[PDB]
Amino acid sequence: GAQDDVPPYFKTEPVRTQVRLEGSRLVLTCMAEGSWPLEFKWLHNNRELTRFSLEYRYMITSLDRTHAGFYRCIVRNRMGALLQRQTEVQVAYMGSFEEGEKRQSVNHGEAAVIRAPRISSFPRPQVTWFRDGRKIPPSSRIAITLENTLVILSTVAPDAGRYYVQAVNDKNGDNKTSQPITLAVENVGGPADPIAPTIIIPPKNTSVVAGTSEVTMECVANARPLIKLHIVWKKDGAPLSSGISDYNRRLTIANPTVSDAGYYECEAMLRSSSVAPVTRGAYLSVLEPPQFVREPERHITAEMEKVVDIPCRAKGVPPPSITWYKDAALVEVGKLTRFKQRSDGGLQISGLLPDDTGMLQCFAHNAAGEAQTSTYLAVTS
Ligand SMILES: *[C@@H]1O[C@H](CO[C@@H]2O[C@@H](C)[C@@H](O)[C@@H](O)[C@@H]2O)[C@@H](O[C@@H]2O[C@H](CO)[C@@H](O)[C@H](O)[C@H]2NC(C)=O)[C@H](O)[C@H]1NC(C)=O
Ligand SMILES: *[C@@H]1O[C@H](CO)[C@@H](O)[C@H](O)[C@H]1NC(C)=O
Repeated sequence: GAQDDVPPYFKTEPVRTQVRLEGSRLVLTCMAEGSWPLEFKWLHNNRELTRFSLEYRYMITSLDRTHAGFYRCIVRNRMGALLQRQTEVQVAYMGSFEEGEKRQSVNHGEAAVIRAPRISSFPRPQVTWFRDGRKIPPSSRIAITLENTLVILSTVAPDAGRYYVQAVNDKNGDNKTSQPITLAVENVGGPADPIAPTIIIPPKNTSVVAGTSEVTMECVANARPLIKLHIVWKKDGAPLSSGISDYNRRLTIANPTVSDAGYYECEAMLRSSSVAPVTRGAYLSVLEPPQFVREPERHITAEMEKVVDIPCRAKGVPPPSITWYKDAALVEVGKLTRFKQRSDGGLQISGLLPDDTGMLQCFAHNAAGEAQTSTYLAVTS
């Protein structure tokens, strides 16, 4: 036949996540190819936003937090339709510190744990601790946790005054200062007797998606005298001699994969001492986004009234769920329908009608991501 019948496809897929500034102009794109004319239609959180249009771009003139969320387009032409992989638009912003001043106490020789003041913001801001206008960096006796929690180890009388933070939003440059947390050190000035080692900030069960550059476990401990305090990290019972930083309070695993998943434990102990060591540990879980193992031929031809199977096999951690679309419409695979979904993921269509012709598209989804693959089904006479 004289006319072109190249079905729609995506030249490129959109980013999974993108942070954009409040009030900026946002231009989402459907980078689709296929025989002309191609029409485009947009979804926001799976609710229709626009009607089919020749325009492949969706433009938001000024972006606010209401317009955040998931976007995906549907593209069609004479052949059929495809559903795009969605992108999450995240609107950067920052408010102001609203909690107000706080008062906190700690006993001599114990550690003061001061959570950082909460501020509404995206992304999470860069937090710096201050006291008396001077920055408070990590040291032998001062820890700062992955959550910007200040931990003052083996507190003494001078460790008392007003502590506050500075928050900087690296996307919009905003710079705000919190209300102080006032710290009191009590029962000051006894004999500086030794205090047995305790773990104040224990390892957290941690998840990370493969492809992430780094994952960190954290363990903050207290003892008196601090100079004798020693932190040892263990994987599978054997001490780790690499990847440790930040006064032994951190363990870094570079480019983690499932091989690095398992139980990591932290042991706090005192050198030249008879005191018992204390151990706390957690599980590192590594997720893998869906990857196709088998994708269908881009074209499948089957005879009318016959049966056809369309393969779709994907791997992932956790094992991904599989969803079928016919021209961007969810396929209903309930009984009393000609459509059955295989255990290996494949879609089986029986009693083929000529209307079954068109794009069949398969999504593999899990918490770590989504992948899509498709084929043109032609039902011949
Ligand atoms: C941290 O999580 C574990 C369980 O996590 C799962 O099991 C691991 C073996 C590993 O497969 C991880 O990737 C999993 O996500 C919690 O362990 C449970 O602890 C309770 C008692 O507290 C016990 O009765 C259950 O049997 C445990 N469950 C399992 C599956 O082992 C552990 O408590 C978590 N630690 C936290 C939240 O601090
Ligand atoms: C935030 O503002 C204060 C006051 O102008 C300034 O001293 C500080 O350096 C700023 N922080 C950053 C990260 O720019």
